[PDB]
Amino acid sequence: QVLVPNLNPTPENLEVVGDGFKITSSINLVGEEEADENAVNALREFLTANNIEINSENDPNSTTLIIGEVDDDIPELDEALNGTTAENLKEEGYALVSNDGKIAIEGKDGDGTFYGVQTFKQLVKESNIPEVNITDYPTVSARGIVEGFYGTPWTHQDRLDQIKFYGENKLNTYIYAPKDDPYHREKWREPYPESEMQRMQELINASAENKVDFVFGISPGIDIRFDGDAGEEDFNHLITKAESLYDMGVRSFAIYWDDIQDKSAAKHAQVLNRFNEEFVKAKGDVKPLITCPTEYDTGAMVSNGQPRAYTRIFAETVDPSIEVMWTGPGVVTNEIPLSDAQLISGIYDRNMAVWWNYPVTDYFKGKLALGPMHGLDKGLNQYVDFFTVNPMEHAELSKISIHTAADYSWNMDNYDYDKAWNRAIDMLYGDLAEDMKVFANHSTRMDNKTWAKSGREDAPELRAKMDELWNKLSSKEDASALIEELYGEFARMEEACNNLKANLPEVALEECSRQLDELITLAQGDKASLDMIVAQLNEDTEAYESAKEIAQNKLNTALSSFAVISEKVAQSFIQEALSFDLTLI
Amino acid sequence: QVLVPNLNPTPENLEVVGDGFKITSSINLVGEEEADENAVNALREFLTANNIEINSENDPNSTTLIIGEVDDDIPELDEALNGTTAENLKEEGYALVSNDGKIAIEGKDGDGTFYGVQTFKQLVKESNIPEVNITDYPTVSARGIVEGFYGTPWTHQDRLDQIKFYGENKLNTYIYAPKDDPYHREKWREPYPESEMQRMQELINASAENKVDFVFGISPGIDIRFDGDAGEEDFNHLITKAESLYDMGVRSFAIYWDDIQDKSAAKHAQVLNRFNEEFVKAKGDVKPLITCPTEYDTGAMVSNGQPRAYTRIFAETVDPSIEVMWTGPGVVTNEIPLSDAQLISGIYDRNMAVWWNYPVTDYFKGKLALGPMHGLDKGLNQYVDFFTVNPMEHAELSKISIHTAADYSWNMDNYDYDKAWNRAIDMLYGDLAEDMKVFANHSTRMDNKTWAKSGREDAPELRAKMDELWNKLSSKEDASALIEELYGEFARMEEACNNLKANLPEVALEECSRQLDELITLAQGDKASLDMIVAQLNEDTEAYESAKEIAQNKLNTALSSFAVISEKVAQSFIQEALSFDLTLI
Ligand SMILES: O=C(CCS)N[C@H]1c2nc(CCc3ccccc3)cn2[C@H](CO)[C@@H](O)[C@@H]1O
Ligand SMILES: O=C(CCS)N[C@H]1c2nc(CCc3ccccc3)cn2[C@H](CO)[C@@H](O)[C@@H]1O
Repeated sequence: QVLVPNLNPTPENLEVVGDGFKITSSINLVGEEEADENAVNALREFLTANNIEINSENDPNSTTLIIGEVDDDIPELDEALNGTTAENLKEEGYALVSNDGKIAIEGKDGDGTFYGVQTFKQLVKESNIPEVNITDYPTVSARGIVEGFYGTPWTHQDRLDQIKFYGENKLNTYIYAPKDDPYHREKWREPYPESEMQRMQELINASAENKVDFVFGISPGIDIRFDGDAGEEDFNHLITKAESLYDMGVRSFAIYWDDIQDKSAAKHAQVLNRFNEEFVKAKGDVKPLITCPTEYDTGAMVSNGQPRAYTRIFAETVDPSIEVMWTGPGVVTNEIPLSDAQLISGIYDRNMAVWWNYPVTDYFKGKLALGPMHGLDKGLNQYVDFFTVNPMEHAELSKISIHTAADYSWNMDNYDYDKAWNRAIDMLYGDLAEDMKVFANHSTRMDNKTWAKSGREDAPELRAKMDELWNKLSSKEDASALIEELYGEFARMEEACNNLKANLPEVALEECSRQLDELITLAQGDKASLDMIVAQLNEDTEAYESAKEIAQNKLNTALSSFAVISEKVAQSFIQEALSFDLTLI
Repeated sequence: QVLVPNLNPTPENLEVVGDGFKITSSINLVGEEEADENAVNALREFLTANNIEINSENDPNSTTLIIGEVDDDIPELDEALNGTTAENLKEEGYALVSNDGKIAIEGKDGDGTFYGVQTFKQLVKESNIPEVNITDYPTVSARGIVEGFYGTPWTHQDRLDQIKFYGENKLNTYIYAPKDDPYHREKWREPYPESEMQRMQELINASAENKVDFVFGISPGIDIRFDGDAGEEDFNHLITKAESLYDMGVRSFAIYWDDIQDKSAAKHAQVLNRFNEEFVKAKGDVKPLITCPTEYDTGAMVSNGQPRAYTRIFAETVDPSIEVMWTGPGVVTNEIPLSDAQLISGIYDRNMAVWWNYPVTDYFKGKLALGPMHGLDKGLNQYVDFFTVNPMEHAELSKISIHTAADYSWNMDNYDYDKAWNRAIDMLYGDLAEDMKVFANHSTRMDNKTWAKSGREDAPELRAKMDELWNKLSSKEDASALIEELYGEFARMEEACNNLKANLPEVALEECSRQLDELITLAQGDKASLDMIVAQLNEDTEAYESAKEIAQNKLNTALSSFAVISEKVAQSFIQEALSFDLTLI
């Protein structure tokens, strides 16, 4: 009475200074005319949605809401704040104060005020708001998503929903770069058909409405020509393509050189340099150029602590103001330790950009990647200024992990993966969060068994209970309490998935139904594996064989089926149980 | 210009002193009346079998062979030896010199002469013998096999052949202790039927002829009673059972306490101490008593560098004379480092006996264990004086592993596991050795997925090549030459197994035919995996789908089979290749 709701991202400084209060049926609004337009529209939108009416003329005992920027002439704003302010904060910073009848939102800039509104929306539950002092700002200057995967691109409606979602969670960057949009890569020289041009316009419009930088990516590297008139003809295709998007309102651009056979470092860098001179600077209001080199992970860039030839030449040729992305120690890796960022930053003598390949699943499509940002150093901001994730072709389920990315990039120093994971599912799933937690917990780790691995381990608590079972059984100690307990877990998995099948909204259900079925199967095979152990302990041959065929048939279903989940946990347990000989005397 | 053939075990000191010579069709035998009877019978058997006649009257043109102990009075021996003796060597040591038509075998004791004859037998190839100076003796004084596994016990013929094989490889210990002989454990109180006693007499006799200590094990722990009249009766049952075996010539005995629920250390030890006194000492010619405690691996014996309650009590109570067995840091474990032996040896303050659970496969019967002794500290002899291995229910194929155990325990310091394994297969398989190497190289590592793991990794060099293929393909580099090399390895795996199916003697083929077909299946799936990769590289979609279906069926077949082989190499490669998504374009 009254408690601070789940917030995402976690604000830098939040203090509870009171007991909280109810916001009236209709309110007074001060500052609308000079405040940021986007911020105001997000406020209006929320206020309409929560049945809250705006007064035509001040009343004295309605709740008052004041909104604006530090540069603005609003005396009531300086008053309602009472001490704390956004003057001392970096771009996108804001102060928010809630004190008996008065909510004050002040941004350092228009972005700031918009962000303050988002926090305000998350603060209000039931018309009740807690009494708080807040100053808030991002750790990392550029935070967001690169739609950069292989497979079916996000639908136009998907992206519009993603862009809204980025705004709500203070993500400011969306990179358009679908490997399978023909006009982005395969037919990069060719202009967009009129109908896609108009859909693009809506995206840029929606991006501006949400303080998101729409970055238009192009990948010419498969066949771009570099020398002579063909080099001239090709460079002019790049400029043409860029201009047609610039004319629609695009102010951020990327040229990418990943996943190509050509390794002409000097020529790649020189294309970038010419585009930087003839397009970026010449336009004057365009953000820094973004790129990634053909060598983009530490394994590929560095040999024996020294940069390899391509990287060396690229690093020394590419202009200082161009943003360079890299993926970490590997393309899909467990971790980015600080020493890796330090290494790559020093090779490039600039703050680096990260293209994090998680939750992307294009390389192992059967598994859903449903875990938090995991493995990333909490001091990465020392060498990184731009942090993006590559998501799954499954736009709705990608939100869980994107939600944690939003918390990690905004408030890096206090990021707790486990807490951000739980908060993400809570905020996204409502009355279904506990069940969605059970399911998603078994689907966080990605491993193609060769070059690609990343994510928190699947269901670690349950894994540790399984190990303890084998430990007890092999030590020939009583294990019946732990066995009773594992029945509980396997029955819980199955119930959770069934409830999820019955109650998930279609938008989520269409992306995960097969994996839900997989987990039910594995749970059933897990339970039967228990029956099988109990039978051996009881020396009941009949009951053993009968549980064994069930367990083996469940395992066979799970292995033959497209969906993949819980490989090292629920699936491995069946394998472990079938390989454990308790028939020894 | 000989050369020295393969020898097992590796002699302590061997030196080539010349070019070698051919032994004549007929020879002069000196010392046959005075030297060890068992050594002479072994010698006569070898001569008979290699068409070498013995002169009844001396002939200066014939090769001269001289045999005896240091304690024997023989002038020719001393003369033929010329500087080298067994005088200052330990028990079981011998000297051997072959030089200028002379071969001199001198043992330190009768056991060493026998082993001298054994080295002679390995030295002669087609009447040719290298000219050598040898002094030789074991690192460890008790070396052998404990038949102590669960499963079908070895047949009577099995055991007779093993005992001969132990003789030839200088193994001096055989512990009879099969878990599923009802009279060993299940009905340990009940006497052996007379026909089984006759079978025992032949075992005892064969052991004596081969300098092997036949050790009679009994395991009363499931239900022995300790207190009052009940315990007295059960103690006399142990005496009776041992007496009946002593009466046939058994002079070593073991009483085991493993794999039972009753953890009464003081009682177990009291039983042992009583048996040590009223039986072993009462008899004067019985070797030290052998046991294992209910806590017999370091995880079960120790907590924070200190003994657990059972172990502490057992160690304080059990007589210093008694040999105590332990299995290392776990029951089935990768290694015994020196620090483990030192720890256990300190607790019991005595040199320890080792029960090594490799090549035993009772806990994972589908896999054959065909690797060398691996993981055992080369300095173990400082705290261990007794080394035995627990073999597979498969007697014949156990020989590969046992062969390397003979070399490790006899010549510990110079033991090379790769060399010994290679030598074992060369010596045992003859013309089939190169093919058997290909197959057995895939079947060395034991792993039940949970508590039990031990042995050399399966096909290491092939594993590293597969690793390098994935490292090239995921870096989009040219991998043609390496692909080609892999096609060759896989074809070779198939060729070897097919040649083994057609030409292996039945006694070995009976034990591995399922594992032969399984490796052929995986080899074919491996090939198909390569096909699938090359199709993906060439964008040939239909050849890919065709290869995919084959790779997948071959894996499914192997996974379904009782037979297990090459989990982490040949089998894993298919899973790796199916998960490697190269259709992303
Ligand atoms: O990671 C990058 C650029 C990093 S700044 N590019 C893409 C990329 N390249 C790789 C490794 C090389 C490879 C590509 C396709 C098939 C096999 C290996 C992985 N990935 C990502 C995950 O599959 C894929 O989504 C990306 O589009
Ligand atoms: O190891 C010993 C005494 C070592 S001085 N005893 C035997 C033994 N006990 C265990 C662990 C307890 C266990 C037994 C059956 C099923 C599951 C666990 C393993 N093993 C060996 C490997 O299977 C088995 O061959 C042995 O007969």
